[PDB]
Amino acid sequence: VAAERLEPRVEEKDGYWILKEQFRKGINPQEKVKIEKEPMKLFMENGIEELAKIPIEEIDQSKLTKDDIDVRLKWLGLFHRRKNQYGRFMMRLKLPNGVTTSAQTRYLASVIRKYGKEGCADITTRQNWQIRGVVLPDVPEILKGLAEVGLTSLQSGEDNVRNPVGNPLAGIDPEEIVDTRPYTNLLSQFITGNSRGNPAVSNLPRKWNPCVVGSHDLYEHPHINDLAYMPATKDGRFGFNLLVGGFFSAKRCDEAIPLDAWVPADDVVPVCRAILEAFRDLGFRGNRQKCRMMWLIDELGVEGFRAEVEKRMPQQQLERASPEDLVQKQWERRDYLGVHPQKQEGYSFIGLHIPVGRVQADDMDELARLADEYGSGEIRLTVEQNIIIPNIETSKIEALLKEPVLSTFSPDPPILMKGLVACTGNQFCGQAIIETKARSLKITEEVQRQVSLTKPVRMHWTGCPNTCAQVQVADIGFMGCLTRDKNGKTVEGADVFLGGRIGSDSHLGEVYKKAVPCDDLVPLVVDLLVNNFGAVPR
Ligand code: SRM
Ligand code: SF4
Ligand SMILES: [Cl-]
Ligand SMILES: [Cl-]
Ligand SMILES: [K+]
Repeated sequence: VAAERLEPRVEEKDGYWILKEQFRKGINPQEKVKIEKEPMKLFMENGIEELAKIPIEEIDQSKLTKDDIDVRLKWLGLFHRRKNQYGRFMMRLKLPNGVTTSAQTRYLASVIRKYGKEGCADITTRQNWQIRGVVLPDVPEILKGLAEVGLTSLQSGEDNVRNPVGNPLAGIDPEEIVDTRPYTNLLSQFITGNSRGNPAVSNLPRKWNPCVVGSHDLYEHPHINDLAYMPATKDGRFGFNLLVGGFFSAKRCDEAIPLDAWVPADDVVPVCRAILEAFRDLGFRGNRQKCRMMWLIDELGVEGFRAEVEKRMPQQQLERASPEDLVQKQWERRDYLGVHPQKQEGYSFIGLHIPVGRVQADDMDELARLADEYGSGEIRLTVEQNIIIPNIETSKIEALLKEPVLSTFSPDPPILMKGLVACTGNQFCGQAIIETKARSLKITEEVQRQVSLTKPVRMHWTGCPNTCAQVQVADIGFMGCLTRDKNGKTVEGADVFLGGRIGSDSHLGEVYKKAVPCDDLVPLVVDLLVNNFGAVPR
């Protein structure tokens, strides 16, 4: 790699970071959008106030404003559902470590309630909230309301650092390695500039996913993050070994690889900054399918990339990885659904199943009520799109288990439901090839009617090759496609994946059978479970 390849391609200009003139040749259409107008201006210079006043039909008549709503608004966490819910916006938060409060939950509920049939909310595969139904004129007020309850929606989509994932049992688990909340909080604050916006990290070549590990279970999926902090002692000091470049895409899925770097715990933010600066400064900005950070690491080599991180550290020092980390390879992933004792004597947490992560306003209020009456007003989200309510005096559990809402959001659903994960799909998502959420529930119900099992088989449904529901990590994965029935009629189908493993012995699954009509999946899955996962016909 030439010395010329290492010239930073972006520069700071009037508080924002923009591509230098000599590096603008051959860039993708989105890079052109960012040059035409800095997206962060919609928030940091309050451009949203005037934009929100223009009728959507008028907005669509000019490239600048259409790009504002379809692209730049993702820097404010707003996602125009152009194809499938025209004129309405999904809104996505920053929610480090998946931690929410009852007050925040009620606020989100009140927003979606306004929108009636156009409104609902979802827990995401990054343990985050999305709300739906938002109309542009309401955005300024919603931004204020979020701030009032201690939430931000900043930099949650497009070419930004995504939600910092942590241990859902952080601070409450007798078996945790390190409480991940301080670190994920620091990361979120750094990324969003304490909810004011951070332009230093908002002009990346592509999305970028971070996680901090604190569990032997590896609930945080470090193997599929752009940056994963693996807890490790080095020379008697506590810190993190660093894995880099994990990602999924339609074209390519890759697990994270060692940077061969360890940082002390206090350097979590400095090294995040250094890595992001290296990616921002040096990443390819052509074909969007070749813009994820792993492509830069392949181009420079891991050592070449490492040197670029090193030069961006304070005092330009970056220690080599510690030979061992603190994560025990001998470990069975623990079920968190149901009632479990906390490390705080006399307290329990309860994991509740949220069917396919979907909730209505009334449901959110009920969950917020439970958290107040039984817990400490805290609700935690998980990457399987479930919830945990921590800090419940164990003496209250008997009463809790009799609560009517627990028949819907159960602490002990059937085993296949415990492991079921599904993306948005075509109810709202314009990229979706099939409907996912309703279908996956229906199929899973029918399958479980036919077989019993003891192995916690994990089934993931994703609506298109973007694989937001991570089918490559599943025991059985379903990727949306269109296919043909016996008569040659177009029907929704799934490509079926097998081989995904999570935890320390991770592995990426692959397509096993293409183009199965969704209507034919039940018998296929029943047989797979009996033949490969020890299931027994009922
Ligand atoms: C909501 C969520 C799935 C879910 O039901 O939980 C989701 C939903 C969408 N993803 Fe995703 N992704 C979600 C996690 C994922 C993950 C999983 C993860 O982070 O562990 C991946 C695969 C891992 C990865 O990125 O490396 C993922 C891979 C993508 C991709 C393909 C990325 C690529 O490099 O090609 C796209 C398309 C893109 O960005 O170009 C995408 C784009 C989209 C969009 C924004 C597409 C669009 O605007 O319509 C989806 C919004 C649909 C909607 O209305 O909800 N989504 N997306 C997840 C929100 C996470 C969050 O809170 O931030
Ligand atoms: S996997 Fe495809 S269909 Fe599902 S939310 Fe992601 S982009 Fe939409
Ligand atoms: Cl996006
Ligand atoms: Cl769309
Ligand atoms: K769920």
